[PDB]
Amino acid sequence: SFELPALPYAKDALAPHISAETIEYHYGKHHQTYVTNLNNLIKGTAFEGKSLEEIIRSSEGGVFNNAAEVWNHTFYWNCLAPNAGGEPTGKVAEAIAASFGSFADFKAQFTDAAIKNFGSGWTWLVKNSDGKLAIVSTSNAGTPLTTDATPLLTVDVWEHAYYIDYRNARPGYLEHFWALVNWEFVAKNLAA
Amino acid sequence: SFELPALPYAKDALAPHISAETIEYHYGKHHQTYVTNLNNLIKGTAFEGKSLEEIIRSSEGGVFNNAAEVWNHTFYWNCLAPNAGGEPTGKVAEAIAASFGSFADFKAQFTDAAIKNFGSGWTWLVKNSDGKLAIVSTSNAGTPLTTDATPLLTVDVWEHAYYIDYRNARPGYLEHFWALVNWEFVAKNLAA
Ligand SMILES: [Fe+2]
Ligand SMILES: [Fe+2]
Ligand SMILES: [O]
Ligand SMILES: [O]
Repeated sequence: SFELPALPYAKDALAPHISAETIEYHYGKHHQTYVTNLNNLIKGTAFEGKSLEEIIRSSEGGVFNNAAEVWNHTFYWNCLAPNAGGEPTGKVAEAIAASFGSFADFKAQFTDAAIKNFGSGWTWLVKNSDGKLAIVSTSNAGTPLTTDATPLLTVDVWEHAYYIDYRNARPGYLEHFWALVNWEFVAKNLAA
Repeated sequence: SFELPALPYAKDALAPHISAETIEYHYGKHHQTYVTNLNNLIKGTAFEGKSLEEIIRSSEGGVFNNAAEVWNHTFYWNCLAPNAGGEPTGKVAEAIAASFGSFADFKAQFTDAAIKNFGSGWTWLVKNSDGKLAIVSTSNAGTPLTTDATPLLTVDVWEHAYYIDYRNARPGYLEHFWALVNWEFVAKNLAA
């Protein structure tokens, strides 16, 4: 069965940008529950033995929602880090400048997309199959994995991701997200 | 321009079932923001002169999302009250018993639907135009007003409705919702 991968840092490592309490609920309750529900829903089914990505690309309904959310959250935790944030360098910086005009342009576009992604969902930096970077949003458990675009960076805009720390101020959460971005992970994703 | 209608009670009236803090944010920030955003989108447009309902039934995208949420929240506050809850009497009791067998069955079914509603949204008791009652769930700003059916009761299951008080425990929030239901309002809705 699928297991909840260990958080890449201590539960308080993202403070004050994302609190230890947010981590305890978001990781320990929400993410854990998606793992448990996924395992239960796939027992005895043709989805047993399949990778998480394989399930995401071949499922609908509850199986999809849980599988995609498991993957999305693991991806999200890796997108964040202590002692990180700031501006990317190298190939990531160059690709962002080429695709959006500048890092500042990208940051504003990503922020705007995330803030205006209505309801629950995720906002993504992806590499489209044309080789160009783009910002796309998804609803609920939706993920670029069901397309031919490669996810590079994401922000969870489900209210549970930020409500403890920012209440209604999703834009405040976005401001603090930038202080946490793990560009090393983004660079790995782009290089792949 | 649209005004945020006054809350039917002070912000502590629903406590401890829904906290004063929740109401301060939910009414004073979320509901207010929907009003502000709606006004900004419709100013100087052909949506001026239209009632809230007329906008909801003739719009899409941002105009729709904001107009529907303004209406949904006003309806929600009217569905809740101090010194209420328990079970309906008279016409409402009769109608629910006729359509669901018993109030207890209705209560279980409504609760189940509300807990299963994935992501942000609303769960409703409606009266169809042939008089049948039904439980329906909607996503995000979705509302029975865009259908033929008449809303009788709703619960908001956006995480902002409960996260301060219940965190991830949406079922706890639902339990406490029942302690607040304003059956007088439900009766008005049914009698219209
Ligand atoms: Fe999440
Ligand atoms: Fe709400
Ligand atoms: O999420
Ligand atoms: O909401």
